[PDB]
Amino acid sequence: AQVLEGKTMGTLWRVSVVGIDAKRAAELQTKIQTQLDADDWLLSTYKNDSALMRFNHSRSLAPWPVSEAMADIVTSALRIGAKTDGAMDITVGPLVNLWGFGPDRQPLHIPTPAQIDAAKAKTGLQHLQVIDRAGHQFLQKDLPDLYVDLSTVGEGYAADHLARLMEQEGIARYLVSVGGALSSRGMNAQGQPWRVAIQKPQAIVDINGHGISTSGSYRNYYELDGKRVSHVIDPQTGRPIEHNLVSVTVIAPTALEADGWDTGLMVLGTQKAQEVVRREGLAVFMIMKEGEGFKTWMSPQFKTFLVSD
Amino acid sequence: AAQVLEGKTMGTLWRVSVVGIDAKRAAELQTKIQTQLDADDWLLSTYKNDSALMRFNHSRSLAPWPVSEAMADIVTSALRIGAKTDGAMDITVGPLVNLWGFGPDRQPLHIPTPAQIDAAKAKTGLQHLQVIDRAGHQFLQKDLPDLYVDLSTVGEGYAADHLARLMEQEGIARYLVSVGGALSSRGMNAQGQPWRVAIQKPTDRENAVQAIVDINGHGISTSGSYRNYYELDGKRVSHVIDPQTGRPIEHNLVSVTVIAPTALEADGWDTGLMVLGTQKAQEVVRREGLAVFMIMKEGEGFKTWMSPQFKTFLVSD
Ligand SMILES: Cc1cc2nc3c(=O)[nH]c(=O)nc-3n(C[C@H](O)[C@H](O)[C@H](O)COP(=O)(O)OP(=O)(O)OC[C@H]3O[C@@H](n4cnc5c(N)ncnc54)[C@H](O)[C@@H]3O)c2cc1C
Ligand SMILES: Cc1cc2nc3c(=O)[nH]c(=O)nc-3n(C[C@H](O)[C@H](O)[C@H](O)COP(=O)(O)OP(=O)(O)OC[C@H]3O[C@@H](n4cnc5c(N)ncnc54)[C@H](O)[C@@H]3O)c2cc1C
Repeated sequence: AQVLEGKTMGTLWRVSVVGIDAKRAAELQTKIQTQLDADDWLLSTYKNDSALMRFNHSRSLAPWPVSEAMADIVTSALRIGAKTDGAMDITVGPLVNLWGFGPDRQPLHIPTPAQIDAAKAKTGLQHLQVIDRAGHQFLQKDLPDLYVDLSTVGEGYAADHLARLMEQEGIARYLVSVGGALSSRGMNAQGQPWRVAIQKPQAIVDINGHGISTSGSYRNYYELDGKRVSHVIDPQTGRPIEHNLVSVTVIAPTALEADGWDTGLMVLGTQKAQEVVRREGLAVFMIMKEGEGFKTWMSPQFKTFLVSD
Repeated sequence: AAQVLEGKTMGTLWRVSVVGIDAKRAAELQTKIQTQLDADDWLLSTYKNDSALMRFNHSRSLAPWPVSEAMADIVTSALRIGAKTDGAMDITVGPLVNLWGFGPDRQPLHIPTPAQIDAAKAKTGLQHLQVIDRAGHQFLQKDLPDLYVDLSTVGEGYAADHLARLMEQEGIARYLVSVGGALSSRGMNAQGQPWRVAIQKPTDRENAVQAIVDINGHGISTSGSYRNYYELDGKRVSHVIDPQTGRPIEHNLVSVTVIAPTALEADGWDTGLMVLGTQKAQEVVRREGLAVFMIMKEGEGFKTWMSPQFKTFLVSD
């Protein structure tokens, strides 16, 4: 099994494949990096000349020409936005910028309630549109202020796009990983399905043909005996989320959707997250704070992906 | 150990083969497969007036027309294939399909006049249709009231992909699904080997030979029939229309088989390539660069061509 590692999107990517030799794996390293750089140059909020950031810097309310991938990513992210009751909101940009959770200048003082209200007045899923045509795709906003942030959906795409690259290179047996987003196919070098482990206050899943993603870290919470001020923002309040929910793991058809649902479920909190998961029948595992210890919950749909042996 | 299921949908046949479940659950899967295919039929059919597509076609509103997520993505995929085939496969070719009587419509009393053809193809065009995607809502939009969208060459492909999604949904990772000419597969046989899709090659004397491919994780679709050509000693006036001439295609290209990431794309591409013809198709296939197998007529016999990308899918055992 040839393993490859590198850096993309301010984080790490990992690819493992079975079927090719060391020389062919070194050539795959270059092809992977090239594609991930292109995905970075398409979606990054940290690069002013990226395709998204060019759209964000534009004040135009007219249709804004984009690639097929960009249109499909935003479309996918808008749909998750509606299914999470607006919890996962890609227009949360101005709020992200206000608290200084992106590339921009750190706030001199803690944002006032007025500053918070003014910033979320620039947010809204209603304000963004995708227009698909024969040989042309467009993003459209009805508010010049609108600032789109695809951070919670980018790694997921990168992982899924990396899986397709694996396919067109003729490789059927693989594990692809970008950040916390992961996707898998076929058997590893030892004839077993790829081993994705999830930390329990350890469970092993088989997610071949699916995507997995985790938001939050129990491992960090246990070590640091506490939690960062969250970089995940609740669109309803305009403030960082304040929940006892520590970590959320989602198994979905694509890694992009797994990545998107992660944040949405974190925004909703334990009770509302479980309710939407039951209603829409999703594969979700979550860790929450319980006094001085922890409690775990996994949906019936999540249980089906566990490996017994 | 393989459970095999068959039935009818969309005026053609569907086949599903599944490893990993018993007979009692395969029977239950039959019901779930049929229900979903009936729904897909009720979404995409041109032969059913109360279908979602036909409701859009009978509407002359130029404002955004509310459709399902699937409908929006199907059309999005179809328009893109339209552009990448240089307009060859055109989902707005409806009016012309209806004029020649290739759809559900009443058979023409006389052969279409050059003027009738011009008037019909003035109601066609890829630039006349767009898709609008929003949070919680999707829309189709036309700028021409007479526009008629026909998704015949993309429906079976979608149905095959949607069926493959249901297999994953039911926890089945070892399957072969097909609707009409479109097909998709995953995993191993009951004998523990990749699903074997057979593609007919021309016969030399007495030895009938065919190529075997592994298309696991991909979609495959064949347009045209070599066996029918060989037996009948010729082909019928084609139901595939060239949107440029407004006429049935008269090419020596007998059959086209495409392997693509999805069955919908394979379904959409083989019509586009059939419209383009041998030379033009081969040029696109090399530049694109697609996984294609084609059979063309060569006088009394036939010859075959397959792209380098197609050859990678061949099983060498
Ligand atoms: C294309 C791309 C390029 C990147 N480039 C860089 C880089 O150059 N340098 C760098 O340091 N990091 C970069 N990142 C960030 C990268 O994802 C890192 O892995 C990240 O810093 C670590 O993850 P996280 O803990 O911030 O969680 P994340 O997965 O990044 O989630 C937190 C982020 O989600 C967004 N968010 C907050 N609330 C919501 C909401 N309610 N709905 C939707 N989204 C919300 C915010 O932007 C927040 O920063 C990039 C990300 C992408 C997708
Ligand atoms: C959703 C759905 C429902 C159907 N319901 C019925 C039914 O109820 N009864 C029935 O008899 N048949 C029905 N059909 C068709 C059926 O599936 C058969 O497979 C088909 O009639 C036989 O295949 P064919 O030879 O026409 O090839 P096809 O794959 O059907 O391709 C030919 C068809 O494509 C269309 N076409 C022609 N030129 C172009 C062009 N250049 N660009 C794009 N498209 C073009 C035409 O409509 C033509 O009929 C349905 C098809 C679909 C997708």
